[PDB]
Amino acid sequence: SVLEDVFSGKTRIVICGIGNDVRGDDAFGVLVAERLKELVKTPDVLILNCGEMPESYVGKIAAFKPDLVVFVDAIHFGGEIGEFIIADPLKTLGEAVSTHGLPLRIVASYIKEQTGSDIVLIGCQPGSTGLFEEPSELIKERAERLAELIAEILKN
Repeated sequence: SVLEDVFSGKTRIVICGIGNDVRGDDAFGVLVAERLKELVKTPDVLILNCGEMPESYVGKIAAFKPDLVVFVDAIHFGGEIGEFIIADPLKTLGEAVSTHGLPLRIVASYIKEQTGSDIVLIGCQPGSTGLFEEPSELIKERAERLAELIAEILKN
């Protein structure tokens, strides 16, 4: 799978879940991170719940000496709800996108400069991001599915 390719050759891995667990389908990334914490025990892998502030974890990420850093987030990319995307968060997208807060590109560029790590973003298309909403059943299922796919790669 393309996922497997992402992880291939990479020994030390940091997986960073981004999201908000009370903002409907925006819970996606934190759901993934929390589920991975239950499924992955190896000393070569660090799982972080970054909430909405991955920039606050750059120190700890760099100190882990990663080969690969994987950000996991709900991403609006015009897909069907629940659809996955694998993207390069270092890439400059231009004016067609506007950036909420500190863009992930800046975070990822700093981490890669500091460590030499590859960086990847795995996104899932959300369908509803209302404040004080539970995630949809579909997004919960997609988070559980991605955590399983990643754990089966990592255990392996």
